[PDB]
Amino acid sequence: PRGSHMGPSLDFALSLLRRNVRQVQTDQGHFTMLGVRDRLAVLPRHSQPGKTIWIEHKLVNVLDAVELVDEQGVNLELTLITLDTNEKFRDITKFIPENISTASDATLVINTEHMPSMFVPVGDVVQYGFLNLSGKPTHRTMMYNFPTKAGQCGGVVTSVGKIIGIHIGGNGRQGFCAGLKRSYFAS
Repeated sequence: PRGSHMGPSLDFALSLLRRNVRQVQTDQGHFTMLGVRDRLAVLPRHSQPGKTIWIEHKLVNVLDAVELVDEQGVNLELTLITLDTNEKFRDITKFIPENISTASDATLVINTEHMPSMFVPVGDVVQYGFLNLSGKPTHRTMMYNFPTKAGQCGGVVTSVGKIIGIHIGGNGRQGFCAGLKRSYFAS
């Protein structure tokens, strides 16, 4: 979908890439990191950041690490890091939806040393989970068509101006991401 209707979405993604999406490496391997605001960034949990991670080849100290849980105490599989540099990240929290959102023409932004500035269109992003009695989804990962093979863990799922989730895995036919909501970063 290189077509005109994709204009604004692609723009937002290109922008987000530049200002906020960074290449990273931990003892665990190469990951795609998203900076949220100030010294805040998110990684996939299974990247298990140490006291020091590599950011675009500059080595940086990690002052605070905190795995995240939704309001129900479930594990979201996202680690939220606090970095030791003067540089501040453009705050993009304003593009994270009020509450977890599906999408119709989403694209996945991947940015690791081994796979730089890669945009992958993933089409429909869906919610796949259970229903707490009466309704409303508890236990929730988003998922989309993604026939590849584990990695690149870290991706950013974007639609039209919305930061929608963080890619945290796949199964060779589908990919799953931790749905994001503004609340998770209120501090």
